[PDB]
Amino acid sequence: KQGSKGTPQSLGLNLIKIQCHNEAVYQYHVTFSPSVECKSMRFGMLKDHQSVTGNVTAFDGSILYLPVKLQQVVELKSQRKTDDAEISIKIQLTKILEPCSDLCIPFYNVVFRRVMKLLDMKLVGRNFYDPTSAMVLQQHRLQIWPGYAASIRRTDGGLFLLADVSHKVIRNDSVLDVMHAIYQQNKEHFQDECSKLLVGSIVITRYNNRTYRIDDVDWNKTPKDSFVMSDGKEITFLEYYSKNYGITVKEDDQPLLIHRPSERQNNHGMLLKGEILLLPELSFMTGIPEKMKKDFRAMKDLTQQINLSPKQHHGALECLLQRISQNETASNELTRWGLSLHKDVHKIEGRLLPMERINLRNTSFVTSEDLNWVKEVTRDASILTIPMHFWALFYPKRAMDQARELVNMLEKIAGPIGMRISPPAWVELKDDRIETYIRTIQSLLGVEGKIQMVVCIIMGTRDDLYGAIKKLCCVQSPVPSQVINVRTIGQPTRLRSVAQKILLQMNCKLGGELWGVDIPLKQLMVIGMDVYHDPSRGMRSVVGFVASINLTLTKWYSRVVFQMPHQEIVDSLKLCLVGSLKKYYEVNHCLPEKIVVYRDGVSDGQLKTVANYEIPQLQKCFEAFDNYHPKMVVFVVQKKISTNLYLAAPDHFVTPSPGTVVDHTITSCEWVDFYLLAHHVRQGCGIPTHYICVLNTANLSPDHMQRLTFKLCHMYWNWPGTIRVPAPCKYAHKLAFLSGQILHHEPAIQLCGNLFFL
RNA sequence: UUACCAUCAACAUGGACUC
RNA sequence: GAUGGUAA
Ligand SMILES: [Mg+2]
Ligand SMILES: [Mg+2]
Repeated sequence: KQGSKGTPQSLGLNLIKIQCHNEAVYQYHVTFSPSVECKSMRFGMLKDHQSVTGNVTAFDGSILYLPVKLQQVVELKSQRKTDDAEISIKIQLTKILEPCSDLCIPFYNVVFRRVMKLLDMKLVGRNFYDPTSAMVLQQHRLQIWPGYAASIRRTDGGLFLLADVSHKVIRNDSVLDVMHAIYQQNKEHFQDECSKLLVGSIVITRYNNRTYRIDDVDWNKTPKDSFVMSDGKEITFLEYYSKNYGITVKEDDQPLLIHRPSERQNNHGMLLKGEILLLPELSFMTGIPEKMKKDFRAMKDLTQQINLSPKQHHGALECLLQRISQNETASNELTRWGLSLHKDVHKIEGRLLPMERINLRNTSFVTSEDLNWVKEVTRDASILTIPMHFWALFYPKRAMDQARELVNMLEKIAGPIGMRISPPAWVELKDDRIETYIRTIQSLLGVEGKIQMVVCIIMGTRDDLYGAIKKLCCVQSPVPSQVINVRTIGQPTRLRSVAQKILLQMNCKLGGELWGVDIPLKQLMVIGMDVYHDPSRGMRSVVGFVASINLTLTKWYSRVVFQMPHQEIVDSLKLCLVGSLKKYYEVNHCLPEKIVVYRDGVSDGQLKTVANYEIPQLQKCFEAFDNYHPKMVVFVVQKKISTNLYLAAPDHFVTPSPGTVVDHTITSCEWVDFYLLAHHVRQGCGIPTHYICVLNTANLSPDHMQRLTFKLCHMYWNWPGTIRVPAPCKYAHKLAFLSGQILHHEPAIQLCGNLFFL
């Protein structure tokens, strides 16, 4: 998986190397003579006989881990506390793991959680926060405190502790006080305000530091009401709180906040009843206040808090390590199992891939250090330009003059790019209702029949009109369309740049080709998949598919597939692949020898399925092409990763440069894979992208796959410069977003020959 | 909707005795 | 989906 083709570079990570002292992780199968109910009794039974095992036992009910080898067979006797039964317990050795074996990993995490809790850091969700850090803002009685997202991973270099910084925001005023203020300002209605602010928001109880999301609020129950506890007694809420925590609810006329189930609860709602009725007096809302959210000045300071340069990130990690080292009990807790952290974050060596060359018609230039070429694209002719001679400009009356300059500005910049433009057909609208827009566009589209593009200027910021326009111009009446918001063309001194960007976007939509990059693999075909998940819900997830259909990767064939269940995804993707190969044969008169797939939108949990089931199913489709066996290469791209790279400058840890590749000591232990940071980072730490090769029948050397990925990162035409993921994946993401969000339908097959989805 | 990037929030994968 | 940053 490791290759070298570029200058070495010294990086550091947010990984602290863990060191194991013994090789003694012995697994034992523990069996009890009678069927023993409840794991607590079993754990106590094992506890009383600790003289045999010791006191470093990690026990979960069936498998017992020890750092010391017992006898081959161990038999012990004990007595039950309830039935006074004679329990003969057996301990038998199962296997001798190495200290880092991917199976003794999920209790090192338990030990670490115990350590962090021993540092007096509260557990909220899955993070460790420090209430003894009260940097207040006192604008809405707010409090921010910092914590860490920490875990113990293992990679092909060994064991590591992955640590990241985070911050939690909590109000000082209780829920009761804020609803009292709400009702204080108004009096007629306290439904809308209190219900909207509370329902859907997440609160925290400080007597146990536990978070609950509040499904509803009822003005119908009081502490005098009661609930059945442990099926033993119907006790009042006041008495239950007093007994468990000894706190008094002062004023009893309040609502109760209902969090009815936690619906999932692992497999399902075995504890279906749920029905949590939290008090409002002892709850505190969590989040950034919306009134604060709208206010810019308040948001500025909090943004300064959240955003950290790599130096501050490294300093926070150093502080955590020093805190762990100082507390002797935490160190003893870690070293009971033989583990011992290092004194600084692990320092690694990556390399910087060579810079690519970008080609335009009659010219070529080597990409600069910062990987951005915005000026050259707008200053020289593109590979292929489509002249517009018949296009319409729809504009409302109030924007009339504001439209004119745009057209004028589009007549001064089309020269350098080599694109030829004629004056449009101006269309002034009687009114701004969406019905008028759709009628006028439909009328010209139906009558003229020669329009090559429709440019619509929207006056007010409303999305329904945009959706209607796109539904008309991409589903019902296929013709490429551009939508311009009047604010963007409202100010001079930015009209030239936006005009150039818009013109390049229209040229791409018409079937143009801006720039290209050298490709060393002959007869290559490149594919990109991506998925879209509805934030609203409705649970229809759309998968977009984009495949190159020429030898320079300047033409694309685009398809989209709609399906909620997983039955039809694979065969619809097979249909898409067959259509793509047929189009490739038609254009080139030969089928591709090598096919590279860049799959995205796959979480870790399904990474095992996609490798084992879906890819052979797709490969089965080549059997309808008369003995045609290509050489496939399939990747899996993960954007959301929690690993940070800091380039080690002579003095402090700085942001790493673009084009950094890492394949050492941090990658997955079973796949071939590598981390690649390609885009130019300006705000924060450099988060790379993880590429996992789940199939390689072409026997491509690692250098070649990395080079091909970096080259494909240069071919996204909506942004001059390198992007995070390969261009086909971003194209698929945009296509899926447009089809699932705006159109609620699949675009007409007439438009799938160009990049209409820009 | 001229774009990209960032925190947040949805989302999806799941993951994990007390009112 | 909000707020902020950046751009011939
Ligand atoms: Mg993507
Ligand atoms: Mg667009």
